[PDB]
Amino acid sequence: KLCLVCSDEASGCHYGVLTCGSCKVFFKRAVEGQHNYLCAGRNDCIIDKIRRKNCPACRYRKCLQAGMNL
Amino acid sequence: KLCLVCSDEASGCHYGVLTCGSCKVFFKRAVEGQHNYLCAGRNDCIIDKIRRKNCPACRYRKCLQAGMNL
DNA sequence: AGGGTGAGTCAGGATG
DNA sequence: CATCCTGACTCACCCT
Ligand SMILES: [Zn+2]
Ligand SMILES: [Zn+2]
Ligand SMILES: [Zn+2]
Ligand SMILES: [Zn+2]
Repeated sequence: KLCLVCSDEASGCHYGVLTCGSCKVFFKRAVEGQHNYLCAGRNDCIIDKIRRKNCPACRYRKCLQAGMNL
Repeated sequence: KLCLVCSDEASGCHYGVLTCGSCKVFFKRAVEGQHNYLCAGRNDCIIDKIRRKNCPACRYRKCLQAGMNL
């Protein structure tokens, strides 16, 4: 069972998609919050257990593309 | 520790009252749907883990008497 | 990051 | 067969 966003240990199927606890709370905070997410690279960053902190923009984009939805 | 409605092991404070999980959802289904239950005894049926299924009418009365409420 | 509680779903048993 | 009632499982939100 791996998080379809960051490949960390999946806890269940949250907001329609198999994901870990951190990606669950990240996504909800991203949808509802006011954030200024901008990628410092090419909108194609590697998202894994460590790197996921680096680019919220690409993390959020991957959540959306994997089909996450409130 | 014990459900105030059927004396089974309580799982938490549900709808205002210390109850087991099954009495929790029993009550929720009784207050939203119809609760036109008939007791086949004398309205004092024994409600315990083994017998709580026999008399929804007496089970529902014990939920109300214990103070359960949405 | 995790406990507490509400709510949806599913399957199984009893019933018709 | 189908329908109804039950309770365990899973996930939601809220607060710490
Ligand atoms: Zn993740
Ligand atoms: Zn990026
Ligand atoms: Zn109970
Ligand atoms: Zn009764």
